[PDB]
Amino acid sequence: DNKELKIIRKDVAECLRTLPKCGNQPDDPLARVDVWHCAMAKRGVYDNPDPAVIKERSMKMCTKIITDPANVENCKKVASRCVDRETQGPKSNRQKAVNIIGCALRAGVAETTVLARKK
Amino acid sequence: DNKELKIIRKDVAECLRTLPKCGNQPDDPLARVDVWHCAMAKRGVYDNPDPAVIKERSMKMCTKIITDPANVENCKKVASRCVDRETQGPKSNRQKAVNIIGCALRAGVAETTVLAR
Ligand SMILES: CCCCCCC
Ligand SMILES: CCCCCCC
Repeated sequence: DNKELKIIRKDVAECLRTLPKCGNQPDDPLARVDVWHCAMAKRGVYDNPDPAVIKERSMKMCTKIITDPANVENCKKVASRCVDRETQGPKSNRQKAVNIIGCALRAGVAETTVLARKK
Repeated sequence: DNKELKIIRKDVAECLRTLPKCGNQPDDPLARVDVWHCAMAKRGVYDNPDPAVIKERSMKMCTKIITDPANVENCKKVASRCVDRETQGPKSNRQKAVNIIGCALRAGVAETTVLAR
């Protein structure tokens, strides 16, 4: 929705600012795992560590930051897959969240978002 | 090929080791821009900053780390687009290289590689 994209953009900009500058990072914030995770964290996607809930909320987010229905479904399919894989094991909840984001970024979901197709 | 892939895997592992541990990074090295850039740098892809040369070498790399012909072509199309866009402007050559990698990662190319899978 046009209300939530305004909000997410403001959150990306703020994450860009507060996140530590570290070596070898792309200038494009939407190419950065730490920015996406930071942004999604603020939208509450990871406020509850239950994998089923993270999955619900991620799929909801796909609808939203993407308009094309085909790409919306691809995002949902990928969110499900990434949550299933990356919430297994003994890593911390915060690191699992970061890994989920990395999995989605690697899969190409970021490219299909309105944030990327309106820079 | 299998020989090139053996070499790249060894380069990824070594980049994983030598690269600074920075906050909020995925455990998956193939999800990391700094690892990919580090790996591709070692294969000489950015050994000459001429955009035309970076493009030729990137497209060549697509054929080595991807087997599906359809995905090979997509990688090539994306490499071309990223080099064209991210080598413009006054940023340093090294940073332009990193930005190229970030552009390809964002586009999904990493997912289609044999290393990933
Ligand atoms: C999969 C739900 C949003 C992911 C953000 C793309 C990096
Ligand atoms: C410059 C080489 C393109 C392949 C990078 C994959 C992320």
